[PDB]
Amino acid sequence: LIEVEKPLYGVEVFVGETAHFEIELSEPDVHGQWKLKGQPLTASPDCEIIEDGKKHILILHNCQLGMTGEVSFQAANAKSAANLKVKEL
Repeated sequence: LIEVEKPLYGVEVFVGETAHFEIELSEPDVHGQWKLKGQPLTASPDCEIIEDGKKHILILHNCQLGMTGEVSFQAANAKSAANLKVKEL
């Protein structure tokens, strides 16, 4: 079973760069899935999820004015949730 010892972290970002949410589980060799307030989409339009089994890292390029929810991750039986807000000019 996993317990997630390090939760995510809320952070702002300017629509154009890339955000970064990290989270380490209690057991290595694991896989899950990231999403906005709670909607699993597909890395292609404005999302880039990457993982090597040793840790889980998130990367969101040019985020739009929306994305005003929380970055919640899901895996074996754990679930994190940081704050995500987009900023304009």
